Amino acid sequence: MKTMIYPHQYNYIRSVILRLKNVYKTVNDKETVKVIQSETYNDINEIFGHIDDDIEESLKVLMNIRLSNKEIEAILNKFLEYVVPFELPSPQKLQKVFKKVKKIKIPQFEEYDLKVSSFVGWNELASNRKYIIYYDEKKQLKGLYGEISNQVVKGFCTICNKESNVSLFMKKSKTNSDGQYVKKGDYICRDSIHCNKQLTDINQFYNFIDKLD
Ligand SMILES: [Zn+2]
Repeated sequence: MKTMIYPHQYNYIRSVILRLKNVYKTVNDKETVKVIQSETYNDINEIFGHIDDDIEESLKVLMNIRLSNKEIEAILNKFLEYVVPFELPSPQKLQKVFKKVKKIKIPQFEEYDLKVSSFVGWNELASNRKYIIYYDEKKQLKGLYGEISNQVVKGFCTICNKESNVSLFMKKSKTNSDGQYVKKGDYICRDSIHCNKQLTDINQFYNFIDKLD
């Protein structure tokens, strides 16, 4: 209840964990495995507020110099019950965010999804447009939408910064004096839940938004 970790922090923890199951496959040096293991141990607990009771039990599982593929799915599954999910709003106070769009509606969203999501984005292919909602540095509904091209292509996403299936996302800004508005944007993961899954640091995303305004 007060050991509350964030979705982006969870993905970080996942990414460093899956890094360790790879040093049991790629790296030969005995001395390197030592510091790597130690390096990630300090990271995990530092991300928490305080290390609880079932945090000892959990860090234990990783100790072994050889982990397994069924070993990771909890730890990880066990880790998931520590995350604050994304706060999905009601269409009324969502209509206030996109005050101009005609009573727009939200899609699926399993629990697992809101547990990994720093922002939430869905595509409205009818109007070739990606809607994005997020909270910002003081828990509040901030929302945008832009023109998402209908081309998908391999390439790095300028939000999660990982090679993905990207489509150019273009928001309509405003230039010098009124009535003059040029389009700004870049390539981002077409599917935003995937983007989120690999969104390791929430600022990456903030930086992208501050690129658009
Ligand atoms: Zn991405």
